[PDB]
Amino acid sequence: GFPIRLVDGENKKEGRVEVFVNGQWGTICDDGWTDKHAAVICRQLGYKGPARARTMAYFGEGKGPIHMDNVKCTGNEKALADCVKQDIGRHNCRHSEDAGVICDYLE
Repeated sequence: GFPIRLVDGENKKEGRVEVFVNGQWGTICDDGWTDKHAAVICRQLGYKGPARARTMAYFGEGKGPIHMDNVKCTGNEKALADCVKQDIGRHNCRHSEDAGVICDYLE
């Protein structure tokens, strides 16, 4: 699987998604990023409750590589690694489109 962390949230249950790939921490593009993706990230982090996506660098932009461009998740996966990659685009993503989550979303 992939190491994952949430950064720049108000608490440890939310923030911009960073993933560790090819020796570096980097971000995930929000193209196609929905609540199903958020469920999977939050599940991998050990949270069990409802999750919600946050798009367009909601918590702030990341820096360094954008590791993944178009992740396809059913929403049921236990880990980001089990989602499937897609060649749906020429990959023009910028850090202004960095994806995020809120885990155990309340109200």
